[PDB]
Amino acid sequence: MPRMTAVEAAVHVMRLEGVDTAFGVPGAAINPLYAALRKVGGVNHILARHVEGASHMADGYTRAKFGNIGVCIGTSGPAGTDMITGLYAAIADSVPILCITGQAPRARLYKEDFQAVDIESIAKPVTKMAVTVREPALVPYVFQQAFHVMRSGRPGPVLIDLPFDVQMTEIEFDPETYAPLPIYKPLATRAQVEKAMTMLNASERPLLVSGGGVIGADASDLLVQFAELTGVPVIPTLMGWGSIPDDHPLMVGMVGLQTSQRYGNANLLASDFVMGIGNRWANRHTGGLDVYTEGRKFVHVDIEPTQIGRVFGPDYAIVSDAKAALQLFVEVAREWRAAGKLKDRGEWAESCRERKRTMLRKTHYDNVPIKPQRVYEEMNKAFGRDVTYVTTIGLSQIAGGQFLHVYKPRHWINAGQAGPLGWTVPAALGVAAAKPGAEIVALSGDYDFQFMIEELAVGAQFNLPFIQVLVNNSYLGLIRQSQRGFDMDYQVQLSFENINSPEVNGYGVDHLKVVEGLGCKALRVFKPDDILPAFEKARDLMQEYRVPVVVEVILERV
Amino acid sequence: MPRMTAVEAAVHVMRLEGVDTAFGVPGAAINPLYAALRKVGGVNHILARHVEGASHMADGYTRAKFGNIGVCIGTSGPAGTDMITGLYAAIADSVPILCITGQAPRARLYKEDFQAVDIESIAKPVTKMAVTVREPALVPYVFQQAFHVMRSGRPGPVLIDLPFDVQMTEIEFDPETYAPLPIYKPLATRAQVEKAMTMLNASERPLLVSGGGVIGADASDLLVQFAELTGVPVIPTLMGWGSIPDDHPLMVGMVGLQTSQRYGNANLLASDFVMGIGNRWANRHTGGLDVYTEGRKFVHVDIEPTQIGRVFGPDYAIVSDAKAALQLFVEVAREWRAAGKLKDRGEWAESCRERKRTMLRKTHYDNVPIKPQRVYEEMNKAFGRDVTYVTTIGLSQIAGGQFLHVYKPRHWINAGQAGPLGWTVPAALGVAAAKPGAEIVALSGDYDFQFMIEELAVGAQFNLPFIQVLVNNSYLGLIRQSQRGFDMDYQVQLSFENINSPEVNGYGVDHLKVVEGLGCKALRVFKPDDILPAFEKARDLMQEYRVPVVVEVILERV
Repeated sequence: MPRMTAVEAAVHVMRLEGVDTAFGVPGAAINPLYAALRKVGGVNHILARHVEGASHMADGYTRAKFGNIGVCIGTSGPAGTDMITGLYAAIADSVPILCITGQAPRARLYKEDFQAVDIESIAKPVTKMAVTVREPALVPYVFQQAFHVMRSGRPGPVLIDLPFDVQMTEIEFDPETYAPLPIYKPLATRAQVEKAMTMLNASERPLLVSGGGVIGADASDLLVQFAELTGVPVIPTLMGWGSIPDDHPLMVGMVGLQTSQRYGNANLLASDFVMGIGNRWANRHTGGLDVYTEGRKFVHVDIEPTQIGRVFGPDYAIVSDAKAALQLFVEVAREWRAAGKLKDRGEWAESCRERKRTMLRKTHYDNVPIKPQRVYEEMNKAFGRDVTYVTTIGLSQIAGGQFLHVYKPRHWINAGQAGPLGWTVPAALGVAAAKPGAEIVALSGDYDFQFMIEELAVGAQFNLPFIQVLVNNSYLGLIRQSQRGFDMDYQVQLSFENINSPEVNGYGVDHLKVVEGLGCKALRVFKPDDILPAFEKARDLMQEYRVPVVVEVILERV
Repeated sequence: MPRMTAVEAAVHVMRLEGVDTAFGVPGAAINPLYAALRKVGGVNHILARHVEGASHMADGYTRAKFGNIGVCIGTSGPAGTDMITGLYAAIADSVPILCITGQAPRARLYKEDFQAVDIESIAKPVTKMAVTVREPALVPYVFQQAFHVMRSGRPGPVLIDLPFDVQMTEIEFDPETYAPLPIYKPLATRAQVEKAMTMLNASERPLLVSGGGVIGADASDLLVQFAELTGVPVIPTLMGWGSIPDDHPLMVGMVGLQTSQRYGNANLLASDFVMGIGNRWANRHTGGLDVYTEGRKFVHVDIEPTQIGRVFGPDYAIVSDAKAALQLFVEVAREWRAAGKLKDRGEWAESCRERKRTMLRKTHYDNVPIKPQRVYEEMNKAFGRDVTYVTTIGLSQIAGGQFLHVYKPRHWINAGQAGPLGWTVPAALGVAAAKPGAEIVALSGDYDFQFMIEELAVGAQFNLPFIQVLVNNSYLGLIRQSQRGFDMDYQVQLSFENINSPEVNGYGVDHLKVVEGLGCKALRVFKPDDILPAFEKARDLMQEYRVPVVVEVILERV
């Protein structure tokens, strides 16, 4: 029957819930939680160089491994508003992170105090729960509920706001009998799976769409089991990328976009049947255009067919966690296999492989200045199958062409729905914190890279190596300095004459100098044949010093 | 699979969730739902004479039987804002009701227009979920989610807002494979029950407090088993009243006030240990007072101790549904009994019975004008153990007083925490709709009776008999000197000279004429010895005409 501060009890709860890592910016209002972290022990703290960096580190830490929940800590007032963008990026992708903010003492709550904010109302639209805890005895139970809410239903983030006086009040709490709350998920029934199987087996050219919910539910193995058991080819979404390996025979391409003109990935338009699991349907240009068809039936299996239904009504829908569903689809599909009821898909699957091997654009460009396509081709050569990519690039290409490849679930780590500029660097650091020794490769243009550039120092302080591929299209951009159209274009672009450069230039920021001052290593590449050797030198430097290594590739565009 | 309208699919989901009754006020924007009720059938509609009455009817219908969920239906605009008080009264007592409103078409939805309101924002504070459905294909799934949310966790109300064009739209839906979502509840562990059992057995003068969550979880039988097995006396709260029968040897009083200042329940002040199950401890105004003392240990078992634990923190808490917890407590108490380790409480139980026996007011009033205490004494003689009482009266006594008795769970139907004036009449009508043939007795003063007086016509139209005990303290009239300080007091009281009366009077409203116009039966009582015969004639009139019968008792005050 120990007595302890509410914040010490909060730390016991987090540890009992499996937290051993947190990212944060300390401050006075949240100091009792840090003292409790020191007293209880067992949580490694990684200090961020911006509160938004801590929230994106938490996001990347969650995404790196099923069951992880990144924790993000900040002080009263502006720290909490600094978290809103990271909570939004996470909730938009159904990613849980736990944010904790300090707060002004309770009597000072309803006045506009020195660094006191109504973080509850601001963060409510971007969290599953956001609460200021006004009763000290309730703090452990708010944290316990937080973990239930983050894991249950559609996963998503939570914010807990802690008044300074609440944190230090002594309370009773008993870690030895604490237990986590049960997790809630909707579950598919056998009758629902049997009906979907009847529509699947009735079809001539079935396809499986594998979205982020398959990965979110840790169901990629069952998704591939089901695809192989039925012989049905799979088309991942961007958030589903890597739920089946790109070189798997049943992996027959990616949904390059949704309803954008005549862009077609060939395998979709051939199909008479599409079963989506855990997938969104990206927006239609405000109305039915392409994938929707009277001749193509659609089945949708999702944790919330309570929100995603933008095909204007699937032919059949199942409300289910993707793993619980897929466990049943595999069990039923075996029963149809043993009975000889499954149709043979060998011919249609081989046709899907043919269109995939033909939809190939050449990208071995020798051009100087370097073309972006050459960079991705060299990245595929340089890094192994186990590389984990981190980026917010939603525009890999307009429609069709060489890009990257993904072979394992959660090796494509991308804030697809929100994806702010600056997400990538702190997110890649969170991935490195979750997977020590793993090979992590971020990809950004210079604007994205600059937003949160200072977070590179976090990887130098805590030895969190990863490789940053930095594609810079502002480096060549000519400062024409004739006032016709240049003076107006100058105001909406990144190039300027850097006066610290040896020679006349329009480079803008010297990223190599910035990265070096932040404690990291950097290389610059001007010719396409130097890209791959620079990537290899980056891996060696990374292994040697265990700090981030930036490879800046000089691009043609601006 | 045939297509159906979204609102037709909503009726199929409601029937499949067990709805066969709805209360409502028809209108243009909600009319397609009414057409869907007709075509699908199986749902009996009771028309209310005010939208607020429909919501209190649904409330009473929910409270009458475990598993019921009253449905309240209204049209666009002001009909939605009329539901807020009934939504509030239900959520405050953890009662689910489902409110359904029609809404303006999506084409002019976000813009304000005729009979259109942002009911989503207004109702969010008084619901677990409030949602305008903008996609017709999602309508069945929003209702499926609403039943999950209403039953899960801490139970509570949900509002669903349906634009007119959304209700009309054809969608695909399959009733044959529909299944309800799993219900989420927190669950006590054995180790937590063993530690609580340890604190209980360590004490010498234990008490159980049985609150509304015992009844809401359908756990009164388990609560009685546990008290009988351990020998521990029980003190129900007002919301817990009837979870143990009032004549049970272990029922040793109710909580007389959250803080009866010093006075209090004598058994509570004597106790050294209190275990609350499903109860709320209040703070009458954050009062530092006698409920808690350093020697009295408190254990709290509740579905929601993520917001409750007001005795400045219980010595130990368990987050659990009351039924799941009590099932475990009984099994652990059996093991402790079999091991010979359970303390004998019979001497402690007996002196709690002596104190209960002695702290009664043995007052039988002959007074004319009638005393309210005499009315309660006669209700106790008129009605048997199976009577169901419905009221918001709350303050039966300032500490302990002559009042009613309850013997069965859900035979005390009371909106305690937030009972508005006018709740009682529509709530009793909903109780009557839930339990045809049952004897239902409401109790109200004249102010409360007047708010929703027109709802009595609902009981005449659909033959929903119940007896209304109406205690009228405005009938006698005037105070003080004539036309002096009475002129100010006149403005804040209910008496006036009714000019339609044969004689000089200050009667105010003639409730008998009003009740007669509304199609119901009424009787008036002036002398105490006529109260019981009036109740018995009311029972006969109710059985003969099967419409509400009002017994108006003329009291002393004004």
